[PDB]
Order: sequence, then structure tokens, then C-alpha cells
Amino acid sequence: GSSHHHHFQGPASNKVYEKTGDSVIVKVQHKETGGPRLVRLQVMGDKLIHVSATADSKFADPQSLIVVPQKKQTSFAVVQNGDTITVSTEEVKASVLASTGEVWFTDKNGELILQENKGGGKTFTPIEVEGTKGYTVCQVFESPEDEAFYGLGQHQADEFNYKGKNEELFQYNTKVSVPFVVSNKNYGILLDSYSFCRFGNPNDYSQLNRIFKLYDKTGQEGALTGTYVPKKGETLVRREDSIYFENLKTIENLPKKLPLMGAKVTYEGEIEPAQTGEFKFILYYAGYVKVYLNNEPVVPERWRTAWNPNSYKFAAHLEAGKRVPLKIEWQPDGGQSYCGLRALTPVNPEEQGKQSWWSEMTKQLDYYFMAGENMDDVISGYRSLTGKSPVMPKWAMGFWQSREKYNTQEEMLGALKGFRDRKIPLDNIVLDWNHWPENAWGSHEFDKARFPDPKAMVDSIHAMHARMMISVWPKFYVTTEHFKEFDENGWMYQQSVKDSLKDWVGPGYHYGFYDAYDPDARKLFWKQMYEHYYPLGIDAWWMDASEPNVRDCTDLEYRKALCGPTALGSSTEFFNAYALMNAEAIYDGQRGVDNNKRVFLLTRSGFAGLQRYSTATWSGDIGTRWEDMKAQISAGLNFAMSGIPYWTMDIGGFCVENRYVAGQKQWNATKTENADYKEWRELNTRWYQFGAFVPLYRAHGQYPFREIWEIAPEGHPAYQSVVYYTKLRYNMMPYIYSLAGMTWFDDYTIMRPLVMDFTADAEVNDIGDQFMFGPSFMVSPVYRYGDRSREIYFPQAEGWYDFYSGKFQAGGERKVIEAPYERIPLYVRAGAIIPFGDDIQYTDEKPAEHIRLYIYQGADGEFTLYEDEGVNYNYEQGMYAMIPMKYDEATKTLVIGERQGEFPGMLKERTFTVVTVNKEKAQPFDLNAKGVTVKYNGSEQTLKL
Ligand code: NI
Repeated sequence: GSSHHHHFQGPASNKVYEKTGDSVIVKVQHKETGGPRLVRLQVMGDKLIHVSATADSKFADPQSLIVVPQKKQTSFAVVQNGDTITVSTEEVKASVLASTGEVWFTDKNGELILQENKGGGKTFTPIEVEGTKGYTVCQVFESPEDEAFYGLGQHQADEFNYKGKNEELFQYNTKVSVPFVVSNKNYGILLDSYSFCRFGNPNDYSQLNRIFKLYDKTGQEGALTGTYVPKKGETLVRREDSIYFENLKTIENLPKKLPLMGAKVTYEGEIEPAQTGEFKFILYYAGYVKVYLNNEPVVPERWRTAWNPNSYKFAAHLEAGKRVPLKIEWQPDGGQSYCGLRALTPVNPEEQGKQSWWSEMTKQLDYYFMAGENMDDVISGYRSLTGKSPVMPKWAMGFWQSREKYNTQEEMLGALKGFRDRKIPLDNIVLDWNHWPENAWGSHEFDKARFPDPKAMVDSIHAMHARMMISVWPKFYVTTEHFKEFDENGWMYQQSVKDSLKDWVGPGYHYGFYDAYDPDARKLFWKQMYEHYYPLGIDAWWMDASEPNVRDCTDLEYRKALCGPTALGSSTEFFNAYALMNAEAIYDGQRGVDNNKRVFLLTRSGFAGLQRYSTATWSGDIGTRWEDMKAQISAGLNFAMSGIPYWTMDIGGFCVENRYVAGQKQWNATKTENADYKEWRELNTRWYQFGAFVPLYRAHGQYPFREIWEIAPEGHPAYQSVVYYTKLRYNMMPYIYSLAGMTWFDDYTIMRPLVMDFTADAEVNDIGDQFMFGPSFMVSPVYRYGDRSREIYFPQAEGWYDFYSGKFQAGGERKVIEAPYERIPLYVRAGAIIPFGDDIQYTDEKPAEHIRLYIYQGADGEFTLYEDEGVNYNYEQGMYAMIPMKYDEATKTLVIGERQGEFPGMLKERTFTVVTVNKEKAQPFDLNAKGVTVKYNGSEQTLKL
């Protein structure tokens, strides 16, 4: 007979399933090769289900690094009905088939939310690394044609809406992976894996010679042609097997006696596929690069510096057996540089549209399903499971000025005094790397020739009502006492030491990175910061290189060798979570010393759960490029949808084109602006406009200097515009800090793609170049040089108002909108209630005694004004105040609600001026606008407008 035919309180091994206190474990009845043997549904909350699966006959159940203990027990029922076993909470029903182990999720009325690949979507393949064992796992779900996906972290290919798309999940300077996706069907999936993972296609890309017949410039099969024109000397022409010069090993395949700086290289020929469909390409690049395929400019010019390269993707339909031309034009722009092109063969759209996860190494499959009423409610599930985001200190919501690098104490203090003397508001100033004696990275001591009195410096920063952040890497020179403390305990990764790697500083120094996965190493790492930096009064920690970035431009295999073994297992298994571990070290470290003082970290990598450690990510060493500016909009919106609500970027870009440096040097010498310097000023103007509406507003990068008065002088349009937006950030502070309060109290998200608030309007699904800043402002950056307008789509809504003029704009249409040099297009949603305060030089310079409450009429609205002490965790004990406000359009009524809570230093009495904007009343933004004066003492008042 068949395989099935042959094989209340009895042992569970006799039963198809076993119910425990919070879960059901089902034994797969029709076992397949590579398939699951056990599938568990564990109830974590009313809307929260933990799915586990394994090929073994028991679960390994390792402790999660990302999921925290939950607050309450959750009631649920289980029903077995033939092959179907269903776990039901008040809000969701999760079902599994005993036959296959396939899972699906419905709402309380049985409406489908998410279904596993029909017949099962889980595959297990054994893997062994360094005597440890686990599985490579695939999990695939069905996905309808109208499903849209957001999240995965922060990637640099300008992709937006991951439906039908691919992404590799590893960590590298500018690329932050978070294994969490949110759907427009109002659920999220969190994959609990720490290894290299993939969303979409589970395979690596292929070199061009593996998937195409190649013909060179003369038509000879078997290669492309490479033509190398050096800056000086004879041109070299050779055949190329493959275009793959992507890491330190493979750049040795470029021509041996041909200097790349100032060279112009052309790769060309024809490619011929053996199957028909959409081929998906990936370009890896540094220097200047363009790509043409079939005579189309598929990659218009991009640039990176020779040493932080990037990836960019494109796709094209190709016909089997037809030759099409391919040309890559490349200016390496350095002695070392990178260029590679790879591709994936076509995947049937029925399969490519599915939601597919691949994970290189875990002990079992673990994922979390979270349902919601809307996308904010999905994010709330993520915050329940991986921890709430604390309210950032209020000062973190102001302007941050940084540099790579302030070289001396005088330089740093001079920059800060420069803001105060010009009445350009600012809260935070940042000291970068190499403030230590050159040969002593990791000593945490200051070079006293350049910083003669570090404590006096921090005291002076504080006396000017500013806050200081300092750079701290996980990197230690081998000669330092601090290195030796880690090393003697086995807590330093050895590969970089064994291989005698030298860094880039001076003559080159030997170094290593500490193992953040070891809990005692974390304590020591914090203790060294506590003994050397904390007594100076430093307020914030810039935790750079937390990928960990042990060695730039190394291949996957060697990156794994460089960052393990770890305390928990191999680096193959524990590959992506370093920044989470490193952030725990500092957050739990500092609250251990002083539990009331707020913590701030800014870190270069990230992972699921990062937000629970009061830690933001910045988007890393990006270029001074319009295309990089555009990519940060989509990167930021995906990062926000990954559950982590504090994020920032280097306004202006980090690595600088040589022509911009030359422009600045010319300005310094002659006060004349060349064409490149004109572009520098416009790039920075537009990028500051954009940055004023991201969660943390921060300028940073390499030379030129980035203080606004260095970019352009007083009176120049660039200076005028940037100062306008820096001031506006502070007039918006009552609104902005209310959003910060909401991150903790309401599990809120600050920088929001349009799909969050306008999910019902599918025209927003692919829009990754506009966004909402809190509930009320729609921001549409200009990201092309010379443009004085741009196309904007206005979501379906009762209406929109131009912020600057108050002029009405209908919802549900796309049009060309004016965007002068000095202005970013900025609209306000009908129903907005927005509190604006007076000019201040820094957060809480003065109490917000007089607030203008702007009411943008035409729809109902709500807003809660949140205030607290700003600098400590007293809000956790109920020391804060909320003033809820509600506006009813039908009766034109505003209620300023009874104040809830109090705290030390709170205004008991204050003033509101209520200002209306409506379709018949185009009121420009104006602090002095005419309105209704309200003297408020905490008691409810009602206004009929
Ligand atoms: Ni020490």
C-alpha cells in the first residue's frame, strides 16, 4: 500500500499534533525529500504568530537575538477538522495542513491575508561550517498581482516596491539589511535568521559568459573586447572572458602595466541568450560608468569613489538566439577601481511574483507573521516583537553639523561659535575619527597637540547649549593596551592580525575588530569608553563600521573569514547582526551607569531590533551625486518600513568628486565660481532641502567643508535657502518632537512612504521620490541639476495646500509643479493640525509659550502636542504632558483638549493663535498670520471657526 497507509493523554508521538500552553506542533504526514518534518504555530499576541519548521524530529529552539519576551498571555482556540488544524485568536486565524505542513493566515472573518506556496513552500538543505550544523532554508508564499512590498532595510539601487524584485541581504558600507517586509495587504513577515539571506531569486547572479554567448568588437565568439586608453601612453586592446573586477582578488585580472587613474576603458561587443524573457542585470562600479544595451542608455552615468563602490540594477526582455549590442564606458578615477556586470536568467513571472525568502544557515526555520488594521499597526507588531523605540532626546531632533574631520579643538569650537554668531540654529556638533595620536587607534586618548584640553572643549560646547557626539569604531591597533585586553580573553577576530593587514593611515598599521557577539567583550568595549570618553561629558556615540567593516572591497568568503568565529557560532550563521550586538553594548552600558540619562547612538549598519537601543542608522559613505541623492529617498523609506524610525544621511554626500574639491580651492584663492562649484552649491542646496524633512537633520562629508557659510556666502541663494530650512526645522519643533513622542507611545514612524497613509490609492505604490514627514507634510525633493519644476502625484484626499502660499490643490492627480532653486515642493494634507513655535537657536532655548496652531480645513483631523523634560527617561514613569486636539470639518469646530499629565518645567499657562487655511482662504505660512487668540491653562476649550 501507500506510504500513508503503512505509516486524550497518550504520548504525543502517537498523535498528528500536540497542543501546549502557547503552541501547536504538527507532524507532517506526507514527508518529502528536503521538506519539513515538524511545523509549529506559536501564539505571541492577538495579531502575532511565530511559525517554526524543521527537517529534524525535534526543534533546536535557539534563543532569538531579535525577539524580546512579550507582555501578556494570549487566549486562543485550536480546532482540528480533518487535514486542517486552525489556531484562532480574537484577531487572526492561522491554519496548517497536516499532510504538507503548508500554512495560511486569515482575519477573524476568514478573509485571506497571506497563503504559503500551494502544496508547501519550505525546503531544507543541510549545511556544515567549522563543525557546526544547520540548514539552508527556502520559504515561499503566494502573492497576488496587486500586492506591494516595502522594507528589507536600506539598499542603494533605488528600488521601490519589491513586488517581483530581488535583493541580497548582507551588510556593507551604505547597505543595511533587515529581514523584515511589510505588505500593502496589511501584514509583515520577520525572518529570524542572522546569515546571508535573499528576497526573491534564491540564486547568485551569473558572470556573462555563463549565460550568454559573447562576441567581441570584431564579431569573434568567446569574449567581449576591452579597450584601455591610459592618461599617458599607448592604448591596449584585449579580449575579456567576463566583466568582473569587483574585489581585491579580481582587480588583479585587469591589465598589469596600465595605470587606471585618468584612463578611459570601453567594454564592448554583442551578447546572445539561449532563452527568451526578462534578464535581470547587476552593475558593480566605482569611478564614472555608463551602460548601453541594445543601443539604449540602460545605465546613465553614475559615480563612486574608487574605494566605496556601489551596485545598480536594470532589466531587459531579450529573445533567444538574437545578438544584441552591449557597451560599458568606464573612467576608473583611481589607481584602484571596480567594474562588473552579471545577470540572472529569466524567471517565469508566476514564480518571480511570489514572496520568496532564502537563508544560508540557521538551526531551523523561524518567522513571525504580524497582521494589522493598517501599515502603522503592522509596525506596532514589529515593535511588540523586537522592542519599542525610545523617544530620542529632544536635542537629536535639531540640526547636526559634522565634518570628516575637525582636526583640532579650535576648529570644532570655531564651527559651533560660527552658528551662534550668525543666528543659524543648531543643537549638535560631531567629532570624527583620528582625534587620537596617529599610532593609537582604539586607545581612546586625544592627540594633545591638536586637542590640548578635551574636557574644556566639551564644557565649551555645553556652555554654547550644544551637544557633542564622538566617533568610536570596533577597531583597535595591535599595539594598544585595549586591543591586548580583548586579545588575551579571546575576544578579537584573528584573521586580520594573522594576515598582517595594514590600514590606510600614515605608513599603515596592524589592527583587529572585537567580537560584539560575546557578552563579556561587549562589557569591556563599553567599559573602555566609560573610562576614557564618558568623564569628558560626551552626549552621543557615533558607532562607525559596525558591519563589521574589517577590510574594504573583499569577497564574501574572505569577509566571513574576517568576522568569525563568533561567540555564538560561525560567521556564516552569525553574519548580519553585529550592529545590533554593538548597540546593546552601549545602550545597556550607559543606562547601567546612569539609568535616567537618554542614550543616543548613530551607527553605520543595522538589523531587526536596532530601535530598542535608542540607535539610528545613517546611510554611510555615499557620493556627492544627484543619483545618490535620489537613491536616499527610496533607501530611507524602505528603512522606515523596516520598523526603525530614526535614520539619517550625509547631506551633500560623503565622498567628493575631484572637480568639486578643485572648485572650492579656486573659491578660497580667488572668490570666483567655476562651473563645477556652481553645481556644488546647487547640489548642497537641494540636499539640505530634502534633509530638513528626514528623521535626523545632519550635514557631513569629506572636504569641502560643509557649514553653510563655507558653501556660499550670506545673501547668495544657496545660503538663503539653507538658512530658511534650518530655521523652519526649529519653527516646526513642536510638531517634530510630537512625532518623536509618538515613536514610543504610538509605535509611530516619522519618514513615511505614501503607501502608509494612502494605501487605498494604488497609484502611490511605486512612488519612492515623494514622502510624508509625519501625518501632515508631503515632501517632493528636486534631484536633478538645473530643474526648476518637477512632476508630483497628489494622493486621493479631500485636498492639499501649498505650504508657502496656502493655495489649494486637488487630490488624485499628477502635474508639473514649480520648484525654484530656493524651494522644495511642500504640501499640507487637508485636516492637518500643525503647531509651530517661535524662532529659537537650539531645542528648548525658550519655552514654547506662543504656538501658532495651523488648521488646514476641508477634512477631519487630530493631533496631540507632546512635551516632556527632553533629556532624561522620566516619561517612562509618567512624567510628560499631552494636549490632544481634534478638528471636525462638518461643523468647523476645533477642540483643544484637557491636558493629560505634567512634568518638571512644564508650561502651566500658554498661548495659542489658531490660524485657518481653506479653499477660499490661501493663507501663506506666516508666524504673524491673523488668527484667534486662546489663553490656555490645561482646561479644554472649543472654537467654532
Ligand atoms: Ni583604558
